Amino acid sequence: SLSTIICIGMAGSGKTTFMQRLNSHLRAEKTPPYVINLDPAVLRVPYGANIDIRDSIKYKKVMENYQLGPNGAIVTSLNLFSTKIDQVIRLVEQKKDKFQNCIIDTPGQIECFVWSASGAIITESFASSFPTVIAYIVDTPRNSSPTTFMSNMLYACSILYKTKLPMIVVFNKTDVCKADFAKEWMTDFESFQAAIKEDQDGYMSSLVNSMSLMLEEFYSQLDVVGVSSFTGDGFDEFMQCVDKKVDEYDQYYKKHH
Amino acid sequence: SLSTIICIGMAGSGKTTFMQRLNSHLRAEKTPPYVINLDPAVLRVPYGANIDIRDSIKLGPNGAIVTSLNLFSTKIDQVIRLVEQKKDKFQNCIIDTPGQIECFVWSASGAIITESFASSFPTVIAYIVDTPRNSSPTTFMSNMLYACSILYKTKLPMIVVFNKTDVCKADFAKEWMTDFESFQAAIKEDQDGYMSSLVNSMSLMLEEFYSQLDVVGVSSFTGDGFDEFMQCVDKKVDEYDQYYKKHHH
Ligand SMILES: Nc1nc2c(ncn2[C@@H]2O[C@H](COP(=O)(O)OP(=O)(O)O)[C@@H](O)[C@H]2O)c(=O)[nH]1
Ligand SMILES: Nc1nc2c(ncn2[C@@H]2O[C@H](COP(=O)(O)OP(=O)(O)O)[C@@H](O)[C@H]2O)c(=O)[nH]1
Ligand SMILES: [Mg+2]
Ligand SMILES: [Mg+2]
Repeated sequence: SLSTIICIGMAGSGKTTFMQRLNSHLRAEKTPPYVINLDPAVLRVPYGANIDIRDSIKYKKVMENYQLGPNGAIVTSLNLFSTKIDQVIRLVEQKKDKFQNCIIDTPGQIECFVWSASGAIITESFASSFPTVIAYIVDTPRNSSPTTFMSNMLYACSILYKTKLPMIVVFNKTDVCKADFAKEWMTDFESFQAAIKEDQDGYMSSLVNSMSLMLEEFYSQLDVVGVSSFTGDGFDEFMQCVDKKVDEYDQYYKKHH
Repeated sequence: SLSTIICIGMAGSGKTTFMQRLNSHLRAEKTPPYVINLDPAVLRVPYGANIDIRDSIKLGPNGAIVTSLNLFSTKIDQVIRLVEQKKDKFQNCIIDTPGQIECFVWSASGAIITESFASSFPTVIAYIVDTPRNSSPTTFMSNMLYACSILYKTKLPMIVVFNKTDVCKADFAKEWMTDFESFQAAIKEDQDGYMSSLVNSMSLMLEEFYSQLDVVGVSSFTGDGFDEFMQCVDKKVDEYDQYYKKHHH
């Protein structure tokens, strides 16, 4: 019965803080999740994790023993973990009627998780055993430039395609910067064309014009919410987007896994 | 035996000029193509077309274009059969499209037309890039994302064609696609902060996109680069057989 929520997003966008607040929110609803941390580099985890990659794998140690830098040691830790993925999935399976959701925190860097073989295997394993939803975390205060916003959205699209999972775009940190502008840009594309024309010269506008149709087709697939992981604002709405995406998953997405 | 080349690109990038030069180049190689024009809005066509959408077909701009495409797509079976009849008399079928790219690949009728050709012949997308306009790293990247979305939408092999190299050489772009750290450097210099950060993660994603493409620089004015383009076409026809034919029935 359990569904899996995988938090994915740019470093510093708030994945871990979002995870903490989601956890407290679900517990307050008397539906505490099963919590997994897959960031091997993190120093302390500000919530209780049921499975922590750092337990089986000592991140500094893999750095030293394998002689690689940050990105390498993160991906190596993920490889080692992915070795035990069958066991992990079975563990979650045992708990699948005791917990409404399994929620998963990922490495800080998005590409360490979705463009590594091992991260893709981990994701595929979860997708193949439970309804699984990608919560794509957006650092809202940093995406006010229309070109930055659009690049970020193209990236989310590529992730949507790569993972073949339903996506919820989560504009985080609304306590600093509200997400109205972005919702509008995704809803009324002529506003985005206006922002682009003002901000950027010429060809961009024209480019963005054709992309209007393409982007609209992307945005229709998404669910979209604004949250503050500091205040807990918007999380009820996120969980509604989760239930919707679990439904869609059943119909549309289950066939791909 | 014939393969189909569909020219797709931003308005003004040179699709029609590229078609003219490709036509003359192929005729010079004693392998004249079967020529199709699918731009209903064009005033004169600077080459001889075997099938012109304007013949059968005489809101606003994009509405009328898409409507013309609908009407045309009604006769797509006939069109395909016509090309099929000629498939051993012509080495290639080359296709010019509406000025606006979304009129053709994000309309139902344009998608049907493309699917029909993909289902009957090896079909390759020549994605035409207006090189002088894509010197800004962000503009270039947006354009490339767009090409990627097209690659996915059409499920066809893609050749990125940096056109107008007589005005602006395509070295910089080839470099950006080949050596990604150079692109990161161009972005860091040109743009602040979050965009650079963005472009870092995308490095892996974009590398995966670029590895699928073939890439050529041409001048449709001088004919420079077209031999190379046709080599890319042959390569893509091979790939099409193996990898792509399974996605089209
Ligand atoms: N104002 C505000 N700051 C946030 C929020 N979420 C995260 N942050 C801050 O952004 C930084 C990165 O957060 P973190 O949870 O570590 O992001 P992660 O790298 O994606 O896992 C931290 O200093 C957070 O306190 C939020 O909802 N509101
Ligand atoms: N220098 C140069 N200019 C070109 C080339 N190809 C096209 N052009 C110019 O760019 C425009 C081409 O428009 P066109 O071929 O109709 O683009 P379309 O809308 O995609 O069909 C014209 O102004 C041409 O003079 C080229 O290879 N070199
Ligand atoms: Mg974190
Ligand atoms: Mg034209």
